[PDB]
Amino acid sequence: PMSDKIIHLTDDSFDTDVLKADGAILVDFWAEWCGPCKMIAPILDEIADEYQGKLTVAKLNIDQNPGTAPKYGIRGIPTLLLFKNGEVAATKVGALSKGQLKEFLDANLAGSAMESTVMVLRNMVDPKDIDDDLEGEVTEECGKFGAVNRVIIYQEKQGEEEDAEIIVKIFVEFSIASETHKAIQALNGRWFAGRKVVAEVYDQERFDNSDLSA
Ligand SMILES: [Mg+2]
Ligand SMILES: [Mg+2]
Repeated sequence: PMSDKIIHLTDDSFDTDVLKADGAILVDFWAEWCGPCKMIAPILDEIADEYQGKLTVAKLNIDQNPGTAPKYGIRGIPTLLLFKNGEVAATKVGALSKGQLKEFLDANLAGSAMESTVMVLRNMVDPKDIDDDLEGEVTEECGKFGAVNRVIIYQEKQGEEEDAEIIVKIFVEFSIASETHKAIQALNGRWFAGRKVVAEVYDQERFDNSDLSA
């Protein structure tokens, strides 16, 4: 309609309006006396209209609602935080052009540029349980979903301390992304020997370059 599309936040409403909201929320920490906050105000109005159905813009006045911004380490204003499903997806400090704002939003609302052929299985086994048959077992089990190119049993130390925990990531590379997708949908969230497995895509370019750190 001819009405205000911005959500006007308070400290009391921040949790339900921002953290529990559906879809992406762009939060602007601002104040009435703030020059650059006024300068981006009409940009945010246009964004709220042009990104309707894809993004909600919200504003928290930090004079009238002083409790929330320090919990996010806000310093200068305006500061923009992009939230999705209760996570902070991106931050941007200070004023910016509409073109810069649209690139900041497009690059962070985008998602992935490609469905990967590589699946990673997390929380599946401990290092003590690894043996020489594990790679072959994963290969035969994941053959139910498609052609398996390669399986990597990767052990990763979780920190610099001597006693740091070691976790296992099992990488399964399929021949084409449609196979990877079937395996992920069928296995993600399933329980295996008392453990809830996470099965998800793993960045293909990283994997192709022997970067198994993600
Ligand atoms: Mg700040
Ligand atoms: Mg700052």
